Order: sequence, then structure tokens, then C-alpha cells
Amino acid sequence: RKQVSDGVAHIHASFNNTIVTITDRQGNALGWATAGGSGFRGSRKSTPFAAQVAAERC
RNA sequence: AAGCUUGAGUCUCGUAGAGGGGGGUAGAAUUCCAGGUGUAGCGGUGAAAUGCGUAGAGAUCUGGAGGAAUACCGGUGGCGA
Repeated sequence: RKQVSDGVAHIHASFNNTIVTITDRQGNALGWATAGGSGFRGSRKSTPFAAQVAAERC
């Protein structure tokens, strides 16, 4: 069995899109998602629910 | 035609500063190169499409390549016709 027990999360929110990453302080991203990638476009790309399901999916 | 030090000009030890060149010193990501991580949409708009996509477009790591450009400090602060 192999677990990390420690992590780092980074949220980058703009008026174009919201990006969510889960990564390691000595490694690379092990989860990545976007609010546009939740199935919301144009005026909806960066909305609270579009990002709420992106963080959940990640 | 001789003076004067009062305009003009000169020397010591010192002074601020984006003035003009050349050589040094560095990074960022869009890009480009290779091998990995790894995916269903990506981009844009009031709303879309041309375009680009599972043959991995989109996103990203690691060591290399390249072109424009120099945040901070910097102040109703300086240099000069």
C-alpha cells in the first residue's frame, strides 16, 4: 500500500475560465480540471456551479 | 592704444542622474526540439462559425533552442537644443 498523506491544491479563477489542480510539493499534478470542461460555455465558463463540479470531478 | 574684474573661460578635493555607445549578467510564457504525464472537446460571442480535435486538438513535466519585451524600485523625481 502506498499513500502520500500530504497534498497541495491550486485554484486559478478568471472571468474567462476557472482552473483547478491537485499537485505535490516535490512532484507534478495528479488531478486537473476546468469549469469550462464541466460543460459550460461563453458567459457560463467561470460560474460558481461550473467550478463546484470541476473541483468535485478533480 | 594700454588697463579693470564685474559678462565669457580655467585648476585642486568633491556631487546627483532613465544623457550616448559597446561588452558582460539573468528569467518568464506563447513558440520550437526530444522523452515522459495525460484527454473530449479547444477558441470566441449578445449568440456563433470559419478553424483545430481521439491519428490526442486541449493541458502539462524535464533538459535543450529562439524573438519581441524588461514588472518591482519610480516619487506632480531627473538628463538635454
